[PDB]
Order: sequence, then structure tokens, then C-alpha cells
Amino acid sequence: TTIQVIGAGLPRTGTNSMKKALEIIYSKPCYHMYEIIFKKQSDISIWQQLIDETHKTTSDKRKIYNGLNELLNGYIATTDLPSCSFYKELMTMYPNAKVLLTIRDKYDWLYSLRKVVLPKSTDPWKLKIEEGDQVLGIDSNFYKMSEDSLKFAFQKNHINLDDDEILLECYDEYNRLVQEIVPPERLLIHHLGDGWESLCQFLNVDIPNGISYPCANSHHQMTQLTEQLIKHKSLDDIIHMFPGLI
Ligand SMILES: Nc1ncnc2c1ncn2[C@@H]1O[C@H](COP(=O)(O)O)[C@@H](OP(=O)(O)O)[C@H]1O
Ligand SMILES: CC(C)NC[C@@H]1CCc2cc(CO)c([N+](=O)[O-])cc2N1
Ligand SMILES: [Ca+2]
Ligand SMILES: [Ca+2]
Ligand SMILES: [Ca+2]
Repeated sequence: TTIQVIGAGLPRTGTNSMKKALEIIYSKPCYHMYEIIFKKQSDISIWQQLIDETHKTTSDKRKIYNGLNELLNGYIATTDLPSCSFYKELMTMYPNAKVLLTIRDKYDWLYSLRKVVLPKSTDPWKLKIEEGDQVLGIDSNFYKMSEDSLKFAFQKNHINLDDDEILLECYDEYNRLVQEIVPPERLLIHHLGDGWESLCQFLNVDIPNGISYPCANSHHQMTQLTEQLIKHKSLDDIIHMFPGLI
């Protein structure tokens, strides 16, 4: 199995629902950050090595392709960070693969990112995220990898991640750049809420007859998951409160 769909959309743009939609369409796994967090934490250090290679002035792209092939063996599609930041390298590796860009209102995106992924350094909620992550075995190596992959997506060496203007500017620029670099015939821009119609047409499949388009991974659910992880101290003992999570 090889990559058929490359998801270029940023975190908090509907990537987990798209992951679930592609798994329905193809009956084969799709990569997502939640594969790392909940299934393959050993992938963190491999992604870090790939991201480190992007920091060099002249990255060895073939070293990156090699690592990507290893990470993505067995998967038919990618979404979310860290893979989205590698969409150009994936397009070269898989020239027949189609590219998705999931997108949403930038201000809704920023809030979602701040509540789930990248709280500001002085937000007390950041401590709750850290505590709940500790329950999952997630440590500082994960945060470094996630942040470095977002900076690679935004093509920045340093950025003050607490600066909302920079994040909004980079979101807009990233989404613009995808449309500048990917030929339109190979790109579907999927707006949050769009559903099956445009995706199935783009992928040359019928709409799945009696299956609703997924609506997964809301910030409310992620906040509740963090709170329950902290209180109950176990994923397995609370997972049933979050049906369809992983
Ligand atoms: N079918 C759908 N329709 C509307 N919003 C959806 C959706 N599927 C996911 N979302 C929203 O997409 C965001 C998650 O994206 P990702 O999976 O990339 O992290 C969440 O936004 P909120 O945080 O505003 O709730 C989620 O509610
Ligand atoms: C489970 C919860 C208590 N903490 C883990 C959360 C899960 C959601 C999440 C999603 C992304 C992008 O999908 C990233 N990310 O890009 O770093 C980090 C996190 N962190
Ligand atoms: Ca480089
Ligand atoms: Ca500016
Ligand atoms: Ca629709």
C-alpha cells in the first residue's frame, strides 16, 4: 500500500474527521497526530530527526523521503502535524497522490489551536494540558517535536509563539502557499463543514451510502479529556467517555 492522499491542512482544521473519512473510503489506515500520541509514541524521535534535517541550509531530501516512507508504511493517507508540514516532499514521493487542504476561519482556528495544541506560555490551562499529557506518557520530547514541526510548516527559524498576529499571518500565508505550489487539479480545498460531496468527487468514489461525515475532535471534547485524565489518572478507564476517539 502507498500514499494516495496527502493532507496539507494545519492542526485544528478538521484533520481528525478527515482521517476518519479517508479510513472509511479506503478501509486502510490514515496517519494523524493521534497515531503518535495514542499508538506509536516511538515515532516522536523519528519525526524529530526528519525535522532536524529540515533545519539545515541544504536539507538532504532523500534522507527525509526515507524516513517518511518508514513512518508511513502501511498507511494510505496522511493528515495533521507533523506530516502536513512535509506535503511538498510527500508530493514528490507520491506523484499520483492527491492533496487535501482543510481550512477554516482563521480566528476560530487560532482559539482552537490555543485551547488544544499551543496555549500561550502564561495561560494556566497550559499546566492542565501538561498534567493530562503526563498521564499519557507524553513528555518534553513531544512538545519540542510538535513545535518544531509547526515552525517548519511556517518556514520560520524562530517565532514568538505567544504572538497571535504571527500565528494568524502564518496560517494565512501557509494556506496561500499550498494553493500557489500545488496544481489546482491535484488540490481540493475542503472547508470545515463541507462533508462528503466534494471529497468523494475529488477522489473518484461514491458517497458512502448511509455513513455520516465524521465530526470529531472538538476543543470541548479535548478539554473534557484533559480534565478526566487528570482526575482519573488513566486513559483506559476514561476512554469510554470519548466514543470514537482513536
Ligand atoms: N464535520 C465537522 N464539521 C464542523 N466542524 C468540525 C467537523 N469535524 C471537525 N470539526 C472541528 O475541527 C476542529 C478539529 O480539527 P483537528 O482534528 O484538525 O484538530 C475542531 O474545531 P473546534 O476546536 O473549534 O471545536 C472540530 O470541532
Ligand atoms: C490528550 C490531551 C490531554 N493532550 C494531547 C493533545 C491532543 C491533541 C493534540 C493535537 C495536536 C495536533 O493534532 C497536537 N500537536 O500538533 O502537538 C497536540 C495535541 N495535544
Ligand atoms: Ca532545510
Ligand atoms: Ca506583522
Ligand atoms: Ca455539504
